[PDB]
Amino acid sequence: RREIKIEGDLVLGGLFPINEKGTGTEECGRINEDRGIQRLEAMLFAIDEINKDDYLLPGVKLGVHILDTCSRDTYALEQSLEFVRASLIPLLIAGVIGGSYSSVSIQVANLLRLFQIPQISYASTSAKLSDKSRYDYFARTVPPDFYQAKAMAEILRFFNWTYVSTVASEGDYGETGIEAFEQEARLRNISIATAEKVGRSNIRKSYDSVIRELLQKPNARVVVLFMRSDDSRELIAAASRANASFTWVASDGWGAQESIIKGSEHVAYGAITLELASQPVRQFDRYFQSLNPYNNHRNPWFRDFWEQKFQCSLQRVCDKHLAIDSSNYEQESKIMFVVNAVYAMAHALHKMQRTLCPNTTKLCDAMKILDGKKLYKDYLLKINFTAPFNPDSIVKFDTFGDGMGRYNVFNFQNVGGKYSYLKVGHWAETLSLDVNSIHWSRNS
Amino acid sequence: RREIKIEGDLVLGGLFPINEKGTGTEECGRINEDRGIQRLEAMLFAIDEINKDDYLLPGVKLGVHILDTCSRDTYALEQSLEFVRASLIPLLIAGVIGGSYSSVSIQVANLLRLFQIPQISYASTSAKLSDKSRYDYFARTVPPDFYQAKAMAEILRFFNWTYVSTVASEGDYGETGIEAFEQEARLRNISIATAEKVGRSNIRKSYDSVIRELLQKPNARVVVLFMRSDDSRELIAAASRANASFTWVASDGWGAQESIIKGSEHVAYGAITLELASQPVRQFDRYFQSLNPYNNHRNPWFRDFWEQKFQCSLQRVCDKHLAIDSSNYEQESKIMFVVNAVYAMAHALHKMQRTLCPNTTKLCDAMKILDGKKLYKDYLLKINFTAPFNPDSIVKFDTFGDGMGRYNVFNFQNVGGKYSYLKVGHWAETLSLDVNSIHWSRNS
Ligand SMILES: N[C@@H](CCC(=O)O)C(=O)O
Ligand SMILES: N[C@@H](CCC(=O)O)C(=O)O
Repeated sequence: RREIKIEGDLVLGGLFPINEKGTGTEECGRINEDRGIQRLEAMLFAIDEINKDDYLLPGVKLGVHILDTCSRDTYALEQSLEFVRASLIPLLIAGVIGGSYSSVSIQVANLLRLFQIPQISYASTSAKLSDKSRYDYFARTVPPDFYQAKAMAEILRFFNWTYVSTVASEGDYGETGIEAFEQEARLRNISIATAEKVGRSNIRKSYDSVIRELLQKPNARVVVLFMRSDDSRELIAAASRANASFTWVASDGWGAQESIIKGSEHVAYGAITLELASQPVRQFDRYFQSLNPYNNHRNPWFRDFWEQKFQCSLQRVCDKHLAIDSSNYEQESKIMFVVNAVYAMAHALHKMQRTLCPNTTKLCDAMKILDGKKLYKDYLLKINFTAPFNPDSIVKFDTFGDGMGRYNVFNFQNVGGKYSYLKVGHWAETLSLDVNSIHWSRNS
Repeated sequence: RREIKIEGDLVLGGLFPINEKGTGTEECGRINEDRGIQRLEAMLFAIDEINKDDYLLPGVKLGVHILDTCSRDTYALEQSLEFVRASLIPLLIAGVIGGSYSSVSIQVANLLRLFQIPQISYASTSAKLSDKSRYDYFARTVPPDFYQAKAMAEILRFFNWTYVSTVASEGDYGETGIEAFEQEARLRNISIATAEKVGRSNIRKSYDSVIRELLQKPNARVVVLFMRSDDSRELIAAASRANASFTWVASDGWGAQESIIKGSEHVAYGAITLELASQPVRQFDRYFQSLNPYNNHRNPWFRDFWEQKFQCSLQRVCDKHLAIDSSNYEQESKIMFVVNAVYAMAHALHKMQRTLCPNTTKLCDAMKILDGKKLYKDYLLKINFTAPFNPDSIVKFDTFGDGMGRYNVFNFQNVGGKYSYLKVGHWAETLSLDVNSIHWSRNS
């Protein structure tokens, strides 16, 4: 068990899938390098920047309480109890940043609403979370999957992919995502050959059995995926084992992640993926690349990350001059949303501070007893330009506390020796794509 | 807001859907007469009987803390906080009886496992709840829907109903129930014409739109339903509005309930339903029929129940001689499971009492600090003959804390002037049915 507790005048809770789900029985597995560690560090980086900002919360130091979810909603609920213990060692929590997986964000939201704690997700896209009658303290820097499903149905309609197979991860992301896709597909006269579900529970079929079901309909060469990152790897690995070749059309769960395709680049060649439209935070790259196990002792998972990333041991022995750089690192696509989520919470607290304490820069008596209801409704639904790092760059929430439906379309290609994801299109309300730039496995 | 707090040496928590979900926005609606009030009263009756029993917990008085779930998992979580407050006015809770809907039992279980509180459901049939790695403190007097789905697929296979439509309630009961059915159907060469989902969330279609989808496949005259009681009424009402005629094959969600069919008996004629194999508790009938608003003041919802049931007001004025009797009352099918769940908890506590306090009948020092882990694992998985009321009548749990897969098959018929559900078959591991006794709408 591990955590990050940095004391401050106001403390922000944080939830990241630092570790994957453990195999068989174990709660926690391997370190999730890109969607775990990087995202965690993007929150720490944003907190550091805000604490250096003389225009945003001067006189109010932001502390943190960051916990691992181990990519499980059950594990995340146990961890989330620590954020509410001080309302029932435990510190008071102003707001919560996370989680990543929609199921954990849902579980956490069910608990947090009972303590009027505002919650901002930087990656949870389930349309379920747009229900304000149920998730009254929830907001997100990301859009609902109502739009991603539409974007995917429009891609198939554009290429006349009228007879397709679907595979979905069981849970809050995959099931509602594919249900939304199936409605949009039907409105566009797109038929579904087979609809498979994957996941761990006793009711699911094997990944090899799912691949066998996909090959049983050779007519459907395009497979639409609304799946989790961990489930996506298992499916590809299964496709690779039986040398199954399909044109994968995948949601943000896969996105532009190299971890899903490393080792099985052949079986995933020509894949079309979506990811939320984002731009890299250049200052984060500088910050992340400067981290090493000798200077980073506030992150208790950093040593495990380092040993996994570089295939090492401390006390092959880890070389002292090992460094995170452009040769072994790429900024995770949703980092922009993590920084924006921390900044959204900061801007809402600054505005409440300037309203309730006009006489000081400090946490006045009128603000010591924080009103989560008012913080959420009267402040958090605000407006700001993307955090002192950016060249619609405004951070805001709609009536439902959601971000804007903007996606980038990617194609898994070879470029020039190196396998990568090339941006080949965009979706904002309509689909735009550069068809000539796409490589489909073998030509077409 | 209302509750039942009866102080005792050991207190049992209780969760019942006393009220339906409220329309539009309101949390609570009409009183749920049969699956709400009757079930609540069956727990109170069992507690009264145990407190009169000189062989089961003599010297240990059983108190209660019974709350309304308003047929919502969100509402049930808020109410369940009251059971754990005394571990964080609030009383200590030995075990929890409920809930009814699988989604509420799931939400409650997520919370209770964190406080090592044993939970026994008398009606939650979701196969999800058999996962002991996730629901480690959960047991139930009822079986998982792995069996009901099989029982339903075997009924269709028996009648050569090879091209059917399905309708499922969104949520933990309907979705996994129909997913299990779809696997069993496929193993029996049964094809699914259309698969509709119903429910309240923003993603679901109208009940009228679902009926329109069913009529669009006239070939599929048999419609399989894995749906909640409240959703079942809405679907029938919709079928009745457009005079849609189908052969309904429904899960226990519909069961042998008259409330689902009252007013729309014509559209549901010839329906085949399943319900868990049970026998009425004769002593409960005596107890329930003796209740009136002048003697029942421990139940704060009884006055609302009385006014709804009899179309009354207190201070048409309610006639003082109004009585619950065989002319206006029938024992709810799952009452046996409520009494057994209370008795299961009592027998586990008695056995722990006799093990830790052999010297007394009282709650000794070695038992004042209750160990929920040991209570669940070492005692609750026990053996007893159905509570001093019965003519396999044993109350026990399998390795997964589940009851036995035994179902009764019913047919909605006219009998002789009166519309009712006639038992026409049974499923225990194989299907047995009396085909000649079945009335299908118009002859066949
Ligand atoms: N959008 C995903 C999570 C995104 C991510 O981890 O990159 C979900 O709804 O679970
Ligand atoms: N078996 C149903 C509830 C049973 C009932 O209320 O009669 C469920 O899984 O939700």
